[PDB]
Amino acid sequence: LPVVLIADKLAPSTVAALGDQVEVRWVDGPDRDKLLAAVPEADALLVRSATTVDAEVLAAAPKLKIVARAGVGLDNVDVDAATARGVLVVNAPTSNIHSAAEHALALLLAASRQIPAADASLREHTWKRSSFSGTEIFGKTVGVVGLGRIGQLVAQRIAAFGAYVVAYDPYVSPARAAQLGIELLSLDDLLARADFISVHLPKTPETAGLIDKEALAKTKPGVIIVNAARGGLVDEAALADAITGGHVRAAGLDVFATEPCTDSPLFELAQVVVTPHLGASTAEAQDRAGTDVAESVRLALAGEFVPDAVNVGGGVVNEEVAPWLDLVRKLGVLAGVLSDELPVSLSVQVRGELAAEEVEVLRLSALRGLFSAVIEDAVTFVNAPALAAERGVTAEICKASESPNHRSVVDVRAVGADGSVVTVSGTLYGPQLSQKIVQINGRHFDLRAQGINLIIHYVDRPGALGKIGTLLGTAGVNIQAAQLSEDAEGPGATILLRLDQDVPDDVRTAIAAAVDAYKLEVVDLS
Amino acid sequence: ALALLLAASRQIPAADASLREHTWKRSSFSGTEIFGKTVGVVGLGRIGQLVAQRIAAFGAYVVAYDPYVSPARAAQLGIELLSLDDLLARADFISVHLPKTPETAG
Amino acid sequence: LPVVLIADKLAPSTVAALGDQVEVRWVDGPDRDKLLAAVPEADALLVRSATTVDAEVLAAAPKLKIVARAGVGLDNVDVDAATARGVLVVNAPTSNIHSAAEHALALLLAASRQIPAADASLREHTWKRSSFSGTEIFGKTVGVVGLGRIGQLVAQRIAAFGAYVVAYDPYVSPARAAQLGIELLSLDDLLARADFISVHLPKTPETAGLIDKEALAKTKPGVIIVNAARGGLVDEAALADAITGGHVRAAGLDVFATEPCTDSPLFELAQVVVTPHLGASTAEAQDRAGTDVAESVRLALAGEFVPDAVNVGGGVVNEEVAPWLDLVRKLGVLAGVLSDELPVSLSVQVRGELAAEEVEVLRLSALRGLFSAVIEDAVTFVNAPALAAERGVTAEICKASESPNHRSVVDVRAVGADGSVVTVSGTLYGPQLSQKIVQINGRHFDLRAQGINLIIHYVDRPGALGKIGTLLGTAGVNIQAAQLSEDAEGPGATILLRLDQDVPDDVRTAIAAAVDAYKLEVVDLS
Amino acid sequence: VVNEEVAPWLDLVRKLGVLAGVLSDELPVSLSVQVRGELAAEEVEVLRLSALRGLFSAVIETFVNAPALAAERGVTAEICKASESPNHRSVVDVRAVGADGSVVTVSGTLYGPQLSQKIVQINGRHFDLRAQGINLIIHYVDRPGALGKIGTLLGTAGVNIQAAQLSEDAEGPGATILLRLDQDVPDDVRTAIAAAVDAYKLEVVDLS
Repeated sequence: LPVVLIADKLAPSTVAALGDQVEVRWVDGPDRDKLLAAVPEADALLVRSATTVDAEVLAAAPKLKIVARAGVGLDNVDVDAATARGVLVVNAPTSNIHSAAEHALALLLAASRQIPAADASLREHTWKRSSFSGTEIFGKTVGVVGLGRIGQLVAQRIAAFGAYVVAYDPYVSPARAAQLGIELLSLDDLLARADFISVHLPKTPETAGLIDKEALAKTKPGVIIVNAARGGLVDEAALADAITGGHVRAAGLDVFATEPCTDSPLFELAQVVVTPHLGASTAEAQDRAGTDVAESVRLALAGEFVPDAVNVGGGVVNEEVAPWLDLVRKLGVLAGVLSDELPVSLSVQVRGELAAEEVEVLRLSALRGLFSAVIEDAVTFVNAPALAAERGVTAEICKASESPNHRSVVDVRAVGADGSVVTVSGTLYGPQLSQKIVQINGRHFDLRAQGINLIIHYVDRPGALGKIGTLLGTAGVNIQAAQLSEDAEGPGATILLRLDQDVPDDVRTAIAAAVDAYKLEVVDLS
Repeated sequence: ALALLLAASRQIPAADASLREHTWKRSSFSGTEIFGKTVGVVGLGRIGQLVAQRIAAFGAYVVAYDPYVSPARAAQLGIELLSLDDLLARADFISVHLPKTPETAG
Repeated sequence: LPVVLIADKLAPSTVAALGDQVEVRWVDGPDRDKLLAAVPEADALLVRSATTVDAEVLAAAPKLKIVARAGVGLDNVDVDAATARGVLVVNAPTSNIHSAAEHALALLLAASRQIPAADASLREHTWKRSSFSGTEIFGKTVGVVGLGRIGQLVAQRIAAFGAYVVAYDPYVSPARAAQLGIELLSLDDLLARADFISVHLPKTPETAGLIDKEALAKTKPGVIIVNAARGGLVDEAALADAITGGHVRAAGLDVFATEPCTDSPLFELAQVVVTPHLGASTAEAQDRAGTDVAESVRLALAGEFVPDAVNVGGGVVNEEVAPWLDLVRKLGVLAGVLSDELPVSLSVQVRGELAAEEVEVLRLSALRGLFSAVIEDAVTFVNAPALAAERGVTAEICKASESPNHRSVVDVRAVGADGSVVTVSGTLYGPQLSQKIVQINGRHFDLRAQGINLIIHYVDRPGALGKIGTLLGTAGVNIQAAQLSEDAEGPGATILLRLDQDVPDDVRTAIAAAVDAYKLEVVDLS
Repeated sequence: VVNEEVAPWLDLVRKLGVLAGVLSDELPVSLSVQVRGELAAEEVEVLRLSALRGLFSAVIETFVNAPALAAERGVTAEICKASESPNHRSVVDVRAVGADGSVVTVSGTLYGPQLSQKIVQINGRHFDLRAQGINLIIHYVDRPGALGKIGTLLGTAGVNIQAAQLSEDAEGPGATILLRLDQDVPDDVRTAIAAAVDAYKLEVVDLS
């Protein structure tokens, strides 16, 4: 009878979802000696955040099948390690959404009404009612930056206050927004137009420090801004500058560029409400984490599908199909990048020898690629059913016996809402099974799918390759591989380069001007 | 009203103060989710009805006590009318307001 | 133990899907005396096409729950009668698709290669090999008119011959086409561009006689055309004219404007292959019809959902929600008509008192509305799950306690792929519960949702109402009700009229010119 | 009877031989043609002749004079057929060894409806270029500016590039490059290019 080791503060009621087919025991997880002694006969490991599920732990745990995190975060878990030992990692990704949206709302009201200061004022014994002045919400515009689950929640709640909602999110399809009854804007237009901004981005180099000194300066004077989402999404220093200057009326942070956080100058400003990362401190949110994580462990031990799965592990993937996960992920990205807007759907097409395999994971990989920009690292799998409902993009697979050129090739067709298609293809071959991008939109070639790749679609005149190469040489950037050809027909040609580092902004720009680029992108294929 | 209901539910002022004092007392707070919970509104003047409508969007059920309110209006507001007794038994939150008849209130 | 009366030639194996929870008996259906005697204790009635399930039959059958048709057609069934007696009608809508696509293909090849004539030639004992000349398919363009299931099937098959496929179908979303790897064209562009045309439209006044003398004249000389779909989709006389003139090379009809068909002049032309409605004459297609219809009867007797359902019956619908089916159907249409293109999704919104009801059927009604143009009559319900997969449009419901003005109102938001929204609202009120359209795109009013309604969106100058009214008066057409107002802002205003008959084409045109219409539509709301 | 499945390969393999030659600095002492993949099932001896054929067109000012022409210059041909191809469904490898011992390999394939002859390997670097038009190959020192200078000089000569692909080498401090030009390179430009990137080797050959 399977053993489930619970190594963090999780109530047995909280995990009654593990039927009576399992023997459930507890251990004091943050006690290394005890934990290590306990894990050896665990089929399953539930943890919260106090326990660190380490390289050492997993090696101590040779019978392990599922390490489950009752929570959203993964920082206390070394997934890559679990992946390499065949151990399925899972979490509770949607267990905190309600508590966190509610907190965003709390912070928003608390800040517009100077609550803790008022409350503090009666705590000192003074009637300073005349000094306060709050901001009314009815009829105001609210800008939601990032329209994932929590942002869509906050959007429903705030809307019922009679606010207008607008959002910025290049990773929600326009139709999906419109269904939510939300107007999609460039982050420029939101900034200008919102009276309230609540931010709801994951943390990704794409994202960190979005709302900088330069962004705050486009915001409506009188803005109230709220970040209950991540780390340093809104620049603490530039915020302090704007509060003080009065340009922004108030703020509410739940999260800090670096926590534990004790010494910010934000704690000296009054008009800024702050709380020590409370968004998910709710008995309801912790129980949900547990009950969810229980259910996943159940599915996982019945050998059923595990949609909350973070990675791959156990025979859930053939050795022959395994190496294609990463590459298809890469096509996904690329197809994302080469698209004008966000595709309404991915059509993963698998041809040649590979078509004999179970290749349904590869559809998950493509999506995981396409959405790299709003997905945090450790996550490798994601919920397709959930993704569709939330953002409104889907994916499907099609197998085909014949592969025209290579023995096996995977083609990713990003389809645009308007009927247009971008296609990107890769294969693997050779004793090393290296990843090669072998087609982009009718253009065949062979490039290692690795490193920093620059892609340009410019005007085909003599010496454009010159201009591009020579500009790069001046930036002191080496080219590892390059490829160009035709455009279907017309003006325009298409180049792709592996470089040894990023192209800095002014340089990136100079190139667009020198070949008169239509489009110019830079993508990290690692 | 909604502001105070959330401040009280997430302990905002106590929390904020912890930081003011330069302590990381994250581990000291534990709040209450509104979602799926039942909210008692006592008294249904325009404000109480507005509050009923703002809370329903948090996904809470709203019951309320107010014997002079148009029952129609209450069902349009998504509200289940109750006796003050039953509301008191079933409420996870309660927000009290001027009733429809000013000072039928006790 | 439930009784299932099988009144047509259907094998017991063919219906083994009805578990052993039922007592199954047969009757000679086309024998009225026998049938009528048999039906009284039937809980269920399976028929094929020989039996006519009549007003008389249903009244003879007071215990009846499901009349099931092993087939696609319904002409042998009076649904409206079954609807009014609470008896659920069902069919096998997708049982013939493979046999019918294959037949289309058969006809296409048979005709391009003059097969029956060749075969006929060896039957007379002559080696007339030198006289024949067939048409090769590889590299040719094939135009598929109507991209429903069968058309998408034919499209996959023909594509594997190395043909290019293009299609005309304003009721498949552009993204859906592109996923199928098909280029969507105006029927004008298809006509010009196709070397082969196979047609795949249902029969609807929208549709009957599409390919007329005028259409055939835009087709590529050398076209081969194939109609295996419906009745008279391609005009028999105009086809005969073009075959003879040589402009079209060959044809293949499986179906006839009026069948039984014995005397067409098409039977005198050689280059036209003809067969007596064989598309579904396949033992595989009949067994499928049966096995499908069995399964529906099973679900229906377990009181489970019945997706193949053609109508409503049994407590599957509250009396209070019942009268809203038709009206919401009407919004669906309207929302279709007022949209620039085909919506990617319908957002049915139900507000006020009605929000207390089970209103999931209303989502089905909206879709049934939107697709009226490609749906045959008797069908009232349709498969939403199937609709989405096929055409790529979805629908959802949202309930809301409050209705701003009326006590109950339903709003249908057609959302465009590009994020734009058309909204059309109706209610019912009064002792008669008459259907009223009460909002279109921010404009509130009160119009009976019945009759022939003309809608114009023209330029707002003085006397435009004059021009419109006076033009109509000259066409001798009476106006029963009218409504106009503002456009959001800008130039343009919007009028809606109930008329006692159609606006003929030249007149319809004259109006557009006189108010300088942007858009002008005419819709039958019955 | 040359088999319908093999016929399209003749011209391509001829091309492979023009490449193997123009690329060896010394005239070669052996030429080795290796068919791998589905083609191996066919009788491909006539491919050897094609290879030898290009190879001698590209060095000496028919299909039966060739084998005897070769022996008169010490060049020995060999051909190989193996079912295993590790990437393409079919691929032919032409291989020329020099007196000293230095190796050159070039590979082609056909695929698609228009079975287009593509070049695919040059010394263990992978490419997918149409084996047609005037191509310029360069083996040079891999450093920043290299690509810049090649382009700038070509541009400056009014020479337009149709397609091109370059890759850094397996282990050397060098890199390779293949460009399709719309016209030939005057000799001086060839030399100016060579000097500029420290070309170990430069060549222009015309794959009509």
